[PDB]
Amino acid sequence: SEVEIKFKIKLEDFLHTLNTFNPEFVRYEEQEDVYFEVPRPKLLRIRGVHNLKKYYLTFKEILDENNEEFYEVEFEIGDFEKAVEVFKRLGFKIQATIKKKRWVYKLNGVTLEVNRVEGIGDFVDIEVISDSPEEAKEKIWEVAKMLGLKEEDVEPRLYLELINEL
Amino acid sequence: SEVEIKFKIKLEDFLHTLNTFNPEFVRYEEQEDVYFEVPRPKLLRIRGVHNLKKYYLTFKEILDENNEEFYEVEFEIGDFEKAVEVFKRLGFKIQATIKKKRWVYKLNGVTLEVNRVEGIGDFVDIEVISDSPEEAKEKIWEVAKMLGLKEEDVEPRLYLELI
Ligand SMILES: [Pt+2]
Repeated sequence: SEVEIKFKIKLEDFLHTLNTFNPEFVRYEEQEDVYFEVPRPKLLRIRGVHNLKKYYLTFKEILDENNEEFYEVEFEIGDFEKAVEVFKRLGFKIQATIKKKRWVYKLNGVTLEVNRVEGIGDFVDIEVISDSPEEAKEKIWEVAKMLGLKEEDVEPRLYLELINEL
Repeated sequence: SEVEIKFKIKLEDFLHTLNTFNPEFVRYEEQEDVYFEVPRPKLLRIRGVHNLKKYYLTFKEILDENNEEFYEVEFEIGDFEKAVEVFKRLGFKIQATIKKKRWVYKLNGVTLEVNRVEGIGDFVDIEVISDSPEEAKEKIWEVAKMLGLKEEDVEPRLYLELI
């Protein structure tokens, strides 16, 4: 039960704003995400993290039209390419491939995921893992307003949707 | 690129017989294999090796008529139950759960997998990873004859079918 809101940013401006509140740095990932076509509201992707030599298989159910609410199951895998192969051979089509750099920062009960996404742009995802969407969204909006972010900065589309449109 | 012949055995007899030839030891595995329904000639399972705390996803494609040649793609996964959950949520159906105890050896350039399969019986798989079915099939039969295994011992049906 992830609650999440995504904001368009200019990474440069935003890293000043962020250093001002100087949050805890968690981790850095150079990610390659391969999405496979599945009926909505499902998502299926294999992620490779080049810099860490880690790989993941992720399944999500999108739980609302906003794309702010997700059920997720994920686990590590030993081999990126073999997983992609298996799914191809199972007759799944590759819907999109997405490259991005991501810095994860933490505050009290909130995660900030600063994303630089090849061919699309820069975004911050403000996330809370909660069993209560309303309270979660309030925390996220408090953080966003603290960082000078507006409703007009909200990106409602999935990166998958943005790459396909782009 | 895998060639594999499966034989019915009695576990202890075969192990005694096998040991007279000084096989190399590899490992012992307590396995649980969950098969999902996929179309022919494919196989898809998630394997849990409880005693080693290792979990795998294994895809296989049967390349011949007698279930003896397979193209296999497999890799480790970090969570057995989550992998089962993902495949269920993608709409795959569990076809069977197979629990077995397995003793792995290498002998004369083949691999032997001695299995006690729960609710089914004991078998040995003799296999070589190679790109030459006819030659690999003869190298297996060489070892198999030597271990006293005959044509009537051969089990051509998959554990999945044998339920
Ligand atoms: Pt021999």
